[PDB]
Amino acid sequence: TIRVAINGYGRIGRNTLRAFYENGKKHDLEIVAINDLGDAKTNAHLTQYDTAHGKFPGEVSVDGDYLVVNGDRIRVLANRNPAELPWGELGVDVVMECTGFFTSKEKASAHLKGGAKKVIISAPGGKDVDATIVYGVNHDVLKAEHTVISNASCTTNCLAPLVKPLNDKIGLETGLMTTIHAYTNDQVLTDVYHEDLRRARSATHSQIPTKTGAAAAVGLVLPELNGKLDGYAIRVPTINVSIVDLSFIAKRDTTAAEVNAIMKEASEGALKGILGYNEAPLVSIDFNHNPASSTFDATLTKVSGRLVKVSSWYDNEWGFSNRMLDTAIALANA
Amino acid sequence: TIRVAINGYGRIGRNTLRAFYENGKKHDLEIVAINDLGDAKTNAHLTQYDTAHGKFPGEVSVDGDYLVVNGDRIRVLANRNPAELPWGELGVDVVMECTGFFTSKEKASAHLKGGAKKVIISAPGGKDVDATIVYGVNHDVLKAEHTVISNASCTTNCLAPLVKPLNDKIGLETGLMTTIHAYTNDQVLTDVYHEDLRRARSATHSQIPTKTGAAAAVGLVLPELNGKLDGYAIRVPTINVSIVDLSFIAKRDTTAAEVNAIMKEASEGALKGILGYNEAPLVSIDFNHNPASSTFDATLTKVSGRLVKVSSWYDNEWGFSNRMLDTAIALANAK
Amino acid sequence: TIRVAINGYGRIGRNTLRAFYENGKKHDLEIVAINDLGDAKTNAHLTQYDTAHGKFPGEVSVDGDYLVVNGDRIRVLANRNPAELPWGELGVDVVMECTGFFTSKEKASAHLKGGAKKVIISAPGGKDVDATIVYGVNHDVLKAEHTVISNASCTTNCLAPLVKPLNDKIGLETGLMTTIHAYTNDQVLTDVYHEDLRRARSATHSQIPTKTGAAAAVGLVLPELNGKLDGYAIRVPTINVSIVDLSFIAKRDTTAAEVNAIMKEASEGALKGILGYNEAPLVSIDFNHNPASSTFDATLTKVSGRLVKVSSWYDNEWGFSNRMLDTAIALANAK
Amino acid sequence: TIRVAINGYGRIGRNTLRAFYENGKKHDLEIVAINDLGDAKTNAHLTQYDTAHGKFPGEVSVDGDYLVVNGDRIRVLANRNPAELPWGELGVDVVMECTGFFTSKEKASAHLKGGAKKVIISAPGGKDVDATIVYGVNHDVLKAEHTVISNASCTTNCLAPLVKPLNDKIGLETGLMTTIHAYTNDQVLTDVYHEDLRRARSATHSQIPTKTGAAAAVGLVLPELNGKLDGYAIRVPTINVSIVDLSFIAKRDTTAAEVNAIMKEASEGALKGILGYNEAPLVSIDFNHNPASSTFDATLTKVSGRLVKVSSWYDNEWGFSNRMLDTAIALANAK
Ligand SMILES: NC(=O)c1ccc[n+]([C@@H]2O[C@H](COP(=O)([O-])OP(=O)(O)OC[C@H]3O[C@@H](n4cnc5c(N)ncnc54)[C@H](O)[C@@H]3O)[C@@H](O)[C@H]2O)c1
Ligand SMILES: NC(=O)c1ccc[n+]([C@@H]2O[C@H](COP(=O)([O-])OP(=O)(O)OC[C@H]3O[C@@H](n4cnc5c(N)ncnc54)[C@H](O)[C@@H]3O)[C@@H](O)[C@H]2O)c1
Ligand SMILES: NC(=O)c1ccc[n+]([C@@H]2O[C@H](COP(=O)([O-])OP(=O)(O)OC[C@H]3O[C@@H](n4cnc5c(N)ncnc54)[C@H](O)[C@@H]3O)[C@@H](O)[C@H]2O)c1
Repeated sequence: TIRVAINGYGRIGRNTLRAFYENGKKHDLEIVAINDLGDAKTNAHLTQYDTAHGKFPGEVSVDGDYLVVNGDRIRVLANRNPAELPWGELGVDVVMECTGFFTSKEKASAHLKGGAKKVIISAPGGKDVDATIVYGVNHDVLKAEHTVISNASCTTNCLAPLVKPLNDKIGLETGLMTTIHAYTNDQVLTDVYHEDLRRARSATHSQIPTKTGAAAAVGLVLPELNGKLDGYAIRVPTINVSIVDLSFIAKRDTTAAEVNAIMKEASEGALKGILGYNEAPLVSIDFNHNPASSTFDATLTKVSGRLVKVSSWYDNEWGFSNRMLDTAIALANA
Repeated sequence: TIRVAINGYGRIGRNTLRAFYENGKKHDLEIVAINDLGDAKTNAHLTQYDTAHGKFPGEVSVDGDYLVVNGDRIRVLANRNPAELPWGELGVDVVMECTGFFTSKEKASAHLKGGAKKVIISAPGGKDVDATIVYGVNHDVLKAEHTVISNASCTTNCLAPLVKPLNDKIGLETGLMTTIHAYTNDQVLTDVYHEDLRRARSATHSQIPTKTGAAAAVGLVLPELNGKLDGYAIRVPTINVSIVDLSFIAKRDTTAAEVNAIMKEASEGALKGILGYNEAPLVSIDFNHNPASSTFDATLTKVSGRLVKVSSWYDNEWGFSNRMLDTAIALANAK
Repeated sequence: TIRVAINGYGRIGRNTLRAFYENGKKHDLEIVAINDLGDAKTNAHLTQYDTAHGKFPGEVSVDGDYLVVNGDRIRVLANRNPAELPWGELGVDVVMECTGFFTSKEKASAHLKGGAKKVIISAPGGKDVDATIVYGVNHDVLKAEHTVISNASCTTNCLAPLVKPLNDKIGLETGLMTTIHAYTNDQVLTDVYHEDLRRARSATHSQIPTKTGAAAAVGLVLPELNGKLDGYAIRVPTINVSIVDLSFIAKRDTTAAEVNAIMKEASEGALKGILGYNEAPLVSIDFNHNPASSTFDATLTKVSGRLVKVSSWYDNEWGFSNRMLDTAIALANAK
Repeated sequence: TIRVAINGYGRIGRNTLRAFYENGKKHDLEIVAINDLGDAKTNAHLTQYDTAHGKFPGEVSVDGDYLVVNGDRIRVLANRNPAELPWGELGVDVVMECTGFFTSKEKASAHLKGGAKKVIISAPGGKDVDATIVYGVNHDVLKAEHTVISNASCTTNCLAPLVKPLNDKIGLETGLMTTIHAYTNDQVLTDVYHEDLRRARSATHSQIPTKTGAAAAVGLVLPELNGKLDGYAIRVPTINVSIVDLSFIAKRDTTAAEVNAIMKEASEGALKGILGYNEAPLVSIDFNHNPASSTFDATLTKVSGRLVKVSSWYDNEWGFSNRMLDTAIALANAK
């Protein structure tokens, strides 16, 4: 049994906890601490009530310094410097770093200085990171000597399972991705200063093109694809749920019907759970609270000669959060 | 001066009228008639005030059975049937069908019976019309013989100019399109009956995949790309402005900087005014009320081997409405 | 046991069905028919998936001209003239009229012509209807003879339970209401023709003021407040859930604590189930899928001298829909 | 001619700068400097483009240590300590203090030490400020000796002109306001930590109640109303524009007709420019970019006995920014 701490009890921080309980505690861990900026009442409140995901099924409360979820008691800290955190005393095996501010191995290591054994960055890591994992694809690579890994991005986790079966059973020369993405909290309501002049613009009124390493990053979860994929994102005005739209050059001739079939039985077999399959006439909100990393949408496949276009829907919060649990385990028992 | 009317006075209707006045009436034209069925107080108010395009910078009022727009008297009508409108009494050279309900050719020639010498449809027409035109790309294929033509879709109007100089100087084996598109009035506010099951879902809260013929219909304006382009739309929660995202296989080797150069040149050349060129870090709302049919975005270009991704922004209402005016001219003045 | 048909299977129609199944079919009725504009395939799809309320918890399938929900077979019709429609064949006890087009005894009686024995309008009716009902407050006025009734509006069902206990224990001279109301399907996505000049404007970008009879109507269900209340609505950019903001002159001195204590007592007693009570720091979306007709928000209470301001949240779809079932059971079993 | 510096170039700063230029530089001042910690290029871009207010109708560019707007060159500084700023070297008569973190006379006086003669806070001030001003209402109170003043808040600037005529000519016992307010950048996109638990909730999907001291603050500028008004805000999903909804007990009997005449008279004389008057059937976005502090809406007035409800629209950004210019002038010229 593994002992976990969450640093950053925000969209990904909390939804990892919510997914831990909504699953039924199958994952052989315990969440023992939780770090954010606010008091325990604040965290208790945001755990019980959510816009995107509704009210939390079970029972939540506070006990002075402790958040209590379905009987389990969880300490609530509010120290912004992770170096001075009591991870040693709590005897934490894995700190989930979900604040967005410590994404390099340099910065994330504060948790090792604090006294935690390992750390999972809820995001793409710095070049210096021990590893970058997309669970269900390359989680094998993990060794006990890995102390500071990355869990990739929500996009990367969606793209990897879409492309692997099509590269294996058809072959891809080159591919270009557009992901159309729900807005996130790094964006703004009405135009204000931001490091990126596009993310400086109102997220609720525009399509905002934005950079993302997701396509290239797949390159180094499936090394055989290294340097063969690029892409970018368009943020649109929705609260949650994204889609990946991949165009690629097939090595040989193919058809829509066949592309779909490869993806179908990929979802029914070796990628089951991770990769979903859809033929129904659904829209983005129908995948809200779907725990798949990637739900491929057969209804949108289009093939024109050697050029193939495929799409997959992903709950960028819920999909990614369920994988944070999976990858926490894998990392602890390497 | 070409004497012009409009039938259907909806978003396309009103914005075509507004387009004309906002330009400075620099089109050799005069809008002499408007044939919605809702009353005149209501249409004046919707001309004056608009959420997406803001307040009309001009004077709007009603004098009985008439509309006054910066001094000019627009005859309001109310006939359901196009065969018996007065048109030819008032010398109507070109009519504009913007309700849609009457899209095909035999229904459309009813305006000719009513007196009109020509007719422009503000939508894709049935496979049986004198032309489908994308102004600045193929409008030169017009003649005096032609009567009931099509001005295409907003999306086809954005795709054609995007693709031409790329096919012409690089060559395009095949392409697939996704247009990320603002919601429109056929959609719904909260899930309720619709003949399409995706469009029956709240427009304000989802990305909604929808079918569009606009990629195939590039064939009809650029014959050399018959069968080479396909695609669809994803409807998103914006009130206006849309982007065409195009992936295509190039016949030869290339770069992003070259694709960009070719497009800049084409924006300063034949398609000047119709096709724009952006290098600035802008978002969709920046292209709201931009009269271009297509503004290519050099910042978004990606080339990976022989696969090329280019994208162009379009105000799905405004650009198209400014082309309708361009088209109505070129229609009349062909032989 | 009473046999019910839903006419108009939209926001209130489907959610009345959904409500009926999510409450474990405790109501002594069976839903035997749905009438709308599409086929069973469309009605089943919209029953199964929803933006505002998420995925239906049970099982929905299709079998020919029958929609099947949790094993119950429900016949799907698509005729937009109630006169026709086989209510006699199906032996319907109560039609729930939820299309928005038959909101008077005269108009809604077309269902009687079609074979049904009694009708509930899902909205304010004319003065001509036999009763206007807010369940929890005046349903005891229902009589065996009454054939066509009105269930009032969402707003009236929220306001009556708010105002009643305060007028009984404190006293109310006059009162004025504003309801900040989610948009509904009678509004538009981008500016376009409508009988109402403000509702002709995008629901997604504006606060839009509109009329409501709810204040006066609280007189009809609580005669002691005849002519004392007035008010209106402001439609805002949200997909569901609304609030009533009532201001009134108290007839004696009171405090915020007393006002809250009174309402807490009423929610716990005679109006239990119809009226909830909140003192948590919540926002509109937290009341989504709350079946109460009115959830008093004690945290928002304001008294200054004799002027009192109180607020109650309501799920305009879910509250009203649960009440439609309750009122059906009261209507048929009356006497 | 007054030399004005802007400390803190967020939305308030930028919008104030734009209103100056968009009004044709009619105000007898010049903007000679801006102090902000962001980099110039970003601040230039955000001056040129805005979602809520659209594209600045002039030219904006950067040239070294200078922001350039319609030919005028504006020195850009980036120092967090205003004691060390060159205001005295620059001859700055009035700093507009727009940062948030200098709302006390004690703190603001750092600008005095830096060389500025006067400071106007774009926000309610601490107890120690020389005055609080709603332009058109109490700017007469400004005196030579005042060096650090408040311009109050956007809501107070809406409410004071609304209630002043009514109190003068009818009389107000007490009053309670709800202000239905656009969201601001102090809120969140999707639920996340905030010091207030309601603002921790998505602004884009809910009605969100929040405290404001803006009703009680009307006592600062209309001492006759001191202690008589209170209220709160409901934040709704719109990017800009808000409405003040005031309920009050009148001291004598009046009519809706009398209330409106009183406001029209006020708008055409004493408060001309600051208070507008609408009888048109308009919605919130039609007031976007309206520079009035308060536009009273005659169509919304209700009276029932001695209870009056009156509503006024305000662009909670543009109104306030225009008034900052007005007040800056009066402050520098005081006595
Ligand atoms: N939201 C998504 O779709 C998504 C998906 C995959 C990965 N991610 C990644 O996860 C990370 C966080 O994303 P998010 O959406 O949860 O952001 P968020 O803003 O919603 O949550 C971040 C939380 O961390 C807290 N925090 C900030 N500084 C802190 C500090 N110094 N110490 C402790 N806590 C601090 C904040 O108060 C907040 O509660 C980012 O790196 C992001 O790229 C996001
Ligand atoms: N809006 C766009 O982005 C755009 C772009 C390209 C093509 N189009 C096409 O243009 C057409 C119109 O679209 P819109 O957005 O303007 O529609 P709209 O719903 O916003 O406006 C249509 C108007 O026509 C009126 N109308 C309906 N039936 C009528 C009838 N029987 N007789 C007279 N008037 C009638 C309505 O009252 C309304 O005022 C559509 O068919 C669409 O496919 C629209
Ligand atoms: N939405 C609310 O919050 C709310 C609350 C209380 C009461 N109501 C009232 O209930 C009624 C329904 O409102 P709604 O929100 O469900 O509207 P809606 O548009 O969602 O529903 C109308 C339904 O009726 C169908 N329809 C239209 N014409 C028909 C015909 N003649 N025959 C059969 N079906 C037809 C439509 O396809 C649709 O499914 C209205 O009178 C409304 O005022 C609405």
